[PDB]
Amino acid sequence: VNKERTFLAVKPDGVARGLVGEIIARYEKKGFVLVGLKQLVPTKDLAESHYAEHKERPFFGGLVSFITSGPVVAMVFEGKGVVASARLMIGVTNPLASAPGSIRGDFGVDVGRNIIGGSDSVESANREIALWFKPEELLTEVKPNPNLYE
Amino acid sequence: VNKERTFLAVKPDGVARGLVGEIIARYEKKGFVLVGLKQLVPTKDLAESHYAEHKERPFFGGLVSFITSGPVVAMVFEGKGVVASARLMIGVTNPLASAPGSIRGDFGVDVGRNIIGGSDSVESANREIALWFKPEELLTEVKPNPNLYE
Amino acid sequence: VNKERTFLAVKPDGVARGLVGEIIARYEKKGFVLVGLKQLVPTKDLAESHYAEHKERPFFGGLVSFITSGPVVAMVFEGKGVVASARLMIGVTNPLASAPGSIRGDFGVDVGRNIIGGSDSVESANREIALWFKPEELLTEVKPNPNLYE
Amino acid sequence: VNKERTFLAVKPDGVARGLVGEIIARYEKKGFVLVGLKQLVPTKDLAESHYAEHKERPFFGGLVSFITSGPVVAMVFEGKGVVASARLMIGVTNPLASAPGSIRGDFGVDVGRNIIGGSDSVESANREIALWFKPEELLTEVKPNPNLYE
Amino acid sequence: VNKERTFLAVKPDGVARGLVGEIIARYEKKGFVLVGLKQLVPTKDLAESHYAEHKERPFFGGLVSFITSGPVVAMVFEGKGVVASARLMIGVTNPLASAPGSIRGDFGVDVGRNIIGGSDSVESANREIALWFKPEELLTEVKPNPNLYE
Amino acid sequence: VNKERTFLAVKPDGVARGLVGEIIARYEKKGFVLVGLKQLVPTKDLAESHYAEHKERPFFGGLVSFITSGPVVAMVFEGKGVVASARLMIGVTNPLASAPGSIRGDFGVDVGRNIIGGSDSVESANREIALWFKPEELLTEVKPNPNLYE
Ligand SMILES: Nc1ncnc2c1ncn2[C@@H]1O[C@H](COP(=O)(O)OP(=O)(O)O)[C@@H](O)[C@H]1O
Ligand SMILES: Nc1ncnc2c1ncn2[C@@H]1O[C@H](COP(=O)(O)OP(=O)(O)O)[C@@H](O)[C@H]1O
Ligand SMILES: Nc1ncnc2c1ncn2[C@@H]1O[C@H](COP(=O)(O)OP(=O)(O)O)[C@@H](O)[C@H]1O
Ligand SMILES: Nc1ncnc2c1ncn2[C@@H]1O[C@H](COP(=O)(O)OP(=O)(O)O)[C@@H](O)[C@H]1O
Ligand SMILES: Nc1ncnc2c1ncn2[C@@H]1O[C@H](COP(=O)(O)OP(=O)(O)O)[C@@H](O)[C@H]1O
Ligand SMILES: Nc1ncnc2c1ncn2[C@@H]1O[C@H](COP(=O)(O)OP(=O)(O)O)[C@@H](O)[C@H]1O
Ligand SMILES: [Mg+2]
Ligand SMILES: [Mg+2]
Ligand SMILES: [Mg+2]
Ligand SMILES: [Mg+2]
Ligand SMILES: [Mg+2]
Ligand SMILES: [Mg+2]
Repeated sequence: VNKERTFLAVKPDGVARGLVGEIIARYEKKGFVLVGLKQLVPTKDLAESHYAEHKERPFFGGLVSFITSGPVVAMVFEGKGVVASARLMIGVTNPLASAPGSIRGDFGVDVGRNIIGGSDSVESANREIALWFKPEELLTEVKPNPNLYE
Repeated sequence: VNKERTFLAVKPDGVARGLVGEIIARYEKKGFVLVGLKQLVPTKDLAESHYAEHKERPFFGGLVSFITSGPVVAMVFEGKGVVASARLMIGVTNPLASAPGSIRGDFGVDVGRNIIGGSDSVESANREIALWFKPEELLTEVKPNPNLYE
Repeated sequence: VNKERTFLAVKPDGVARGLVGEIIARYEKKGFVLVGLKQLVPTKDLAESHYAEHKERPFFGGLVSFITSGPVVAMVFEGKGVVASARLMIGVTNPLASAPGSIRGDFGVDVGRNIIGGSDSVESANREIALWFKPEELLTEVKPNPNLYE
Repeated sequence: VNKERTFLAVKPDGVARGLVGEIIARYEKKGFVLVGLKQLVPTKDLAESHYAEHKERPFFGGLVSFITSGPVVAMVFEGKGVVASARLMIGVTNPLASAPGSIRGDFGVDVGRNIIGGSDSVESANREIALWFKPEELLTEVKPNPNLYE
Repeated sequence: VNKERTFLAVKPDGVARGLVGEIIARYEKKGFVLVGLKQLVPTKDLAESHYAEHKERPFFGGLVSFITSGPVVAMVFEGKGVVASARLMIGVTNPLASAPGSIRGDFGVDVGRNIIGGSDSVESANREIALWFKPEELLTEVKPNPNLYE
Repeated sequence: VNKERTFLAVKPDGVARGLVGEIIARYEKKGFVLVGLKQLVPTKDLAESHYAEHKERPFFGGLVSFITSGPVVAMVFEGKGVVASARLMIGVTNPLASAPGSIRGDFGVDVGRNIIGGSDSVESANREIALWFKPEELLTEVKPNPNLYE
């Protein structure tokens, strides 16, 4: 359905490099609707929860400390296949390997400084959206441009 | 040669979503010469003729209603490899699968609302071009930036 | 109601400089709806009546000849104060004196090559509109983004 | 000082027209730092408080009901003379009168649908920032690009 | 005539803030022909010579340190009314007072960090051009888009 | 460390088509720092050694003559994987086969007029860099946005 949501986050580097506007603008242009938005400096528990799957990985520590090293603008976009689409718009883990046209392909160079993060699955999305947003911070009844869906 | 032409059309949704100029500019920048251009509200006939290959397809009815539910800015661009290039610049049938950087990859989400249509071959182009444009509506004197061709 | 319409034309230089999509995009972004659009090579007769008010001025001859030199994409945008707004967005007759942000202020240098033309009054909008477009080439059913008007 | 803040808000129309990204991007580009950000549907009391100065004005009722008619993304930018600068970037109350280059000059047409709102004074800014944001939702220790200030 | 030249310089902050291409593109679009271009870290002399008119001014010392604290991409654009046009496109000394659409109006906040510098007169231009460029670093064969001049 | 450098050149067609700022902006946006930059009219000798590897190929003659036809803005960008990344951002030798989002995929059509040139390896980067730039024309002190690298 056209009510599928995803969690996206302009990481501390993207925020610091002033990419928030550019990133939100790209998602709005593709037609996805913003249903949650806020700037915050992630807490250590939020970062370790958000990235729980890499808790065993070696970069985990440097990932968590970085994600909490500055303000992040967490957001949730809604729309048909948004989880997979948003990812496509993001690129690949390594911005060098990311194709021009994609967010990381256009703005990134380092894997640890890859501007933005997004859910990799609908299941990861629903969980992460609940980690970073309270139900009341999320739009309930949505209305995208009627020229977006059949 | 560089006299090749393709037919392109900003669908009612692309027009309504304010993407007409966005689309024309992308072809102008690539170096294709706009040889014909007009805004029309397609008739059922033109649309059914245009999409005659999908006439037995389940989506035909909804498409023919869509394409004729409002304005369409039909255009013809000329240049070397234009038909295949234009398509590459458009993306894929499903906008969601279309890569960032391509028109549908940047602006679409629904297959029925895929912003733009273009010829899939020189044979298709020649028939669609003659389908939407009268000879007098297409330039004879075409000359692109001299820095475009060797 | 705000169904006011203005006539605009990307002159041969603007068309040749590949700024058609750019100009159209600026008016689409503003909120104006395209109710007419076409590319033609203006006839000395249309050019002459178009600029009938300058028929006595010394630049007339070179002007009529310029506008008729090549393709022009004529268009009519409808909207609340579109005549005066479109002009503001154009700049001044002298591209150099046109402020940055305006079409001529961003893309022009010479007065004879000022990229775009537009009606200076509703009186002239209606006159020039009726000059370049047949009623059947213009939209009856005009519907802009509902977030544009109160 | 370079720690001056202002309250800005992409109104329901700007949000609905997908201008959030574009607006935030303009402020980030001028060099102002984001110190507060969130999407919410203003409450009636928030709107009437925010616009308390027009409570006696005739448009007040339609202004309040509109501002609360949809989600708004309230934000606070910090920087040297940001209150006056942000306004300059906004334009004038009437988007038609707003110069090209400014937010309303580029995107608006109606006074009731003027895309964005911002503080008109440092004193109005500090109050409004407190109406829409809790101290904990605002960045305390700020760090803009060091190439921004002397 | 259209052989006039002005000297422009993306200051260390503009360079560091990643605005070099942004600036060059704006002059290319306006129709000015880049006649010389290089990236250099200005010497105290070049800078003190360059800003000799402010040598007794309180801000001279801090300016001469700034302008020489990193790379500067000095350039010379040629074209009709270029010196006055370039300045118009730049804005005013104080970026905060510079209107949206102009370079400083869009990207600056501090007077000491005003992104770009340009000649204020043909006499100033001719001296600054000869100050930063050797004759062999400037084109002799200049030819702009033929759609630029009558 | 990520001080890898590549040589890039907006060819005579790219320069003539006014795409210098656009190209530079795309690399500045990515995070690469310009450690060298100049506009010159390549000499047959430099052009010939530059393309020494194609000295036997049949297109050589017209190539050497083209690159030397007019101004070229040579540049060297430094950064993590800049050689391979810059290439990815360029597209493929054939502009038409170059994907949208890439420089050639967005602006080119002919193989002889492919807007931009760039090193295909660190070996060639270092060779071509030493070919077009004197050590004193290149930066020693390179400092990119600290949010770029870990
Ligand atoms: N070895 C690495 N070095 C540093 N950080 C890494 C590495 N691999 C993963 N990361 C970071 O952790 C984030 C989470 O990892 P992962 O979920 O695999 O990436 P993503 O979902 O963004 O593609 C990555 O986006 C990247 O910033
Ligand atoms: N399964 C479908 N459901 C809905 N509309 C579709 C479907 N497949 C194609 N379309 C519509 O019909 C138009 C014509 O179909 P087709 O020629 O297959 O697409 P294209 O050539 O644009 O990739 C489409 O681009 C789209 O608007
Ligand atoms: N003295 C001039 N020299 C050449 N062309 C001129 C001159 N003044 C006006 N023009 C041209 O004639 C067009 C029509 O005249 P006018 O209505 O005064 O211009 P506009 O309405 O576009 O400002 C101008 O936009 C410009 O191309
Ligand atoms: N008469 C009007 N009609 C409708 N709404 C109005 C009118 N004048 C003011 N407004 C709205 O109320 C907002 C608040 O008014 P005001 O504070 O004067 O404007 P601003 O501060 O945005 O310039 C205006 O931006 C505009 O949206
Ligand atoms: N009061 C000031 N304080 C700091 N720097 C200033 C001051 N006024 C001018 N500048 C700096 O010195 C440069 C040269 O001054 P000036 O020629 O007056 O400016 P411009 O011609 O760029 O408007 C400035 O643009 C700016 O970097
Ligand atoms: N067969 C061809 N015809 C004309 N020019 C060619 C051809 N193949 C390569 N070129 C030109 O020579 C340049 C140098 O050759 P090559 O190194 O293969 O290209 P690149 O590295 O840019 O992909 C090309 O970018 C293109 O302008
Ligand atoms: Mg992940
Ligand atoms: Mg088809
Ligand atoms: Mg007139
Ligand atoms: Mg107010
Ligand atoms: Mg000065
Ligand atoms: Mg090569």
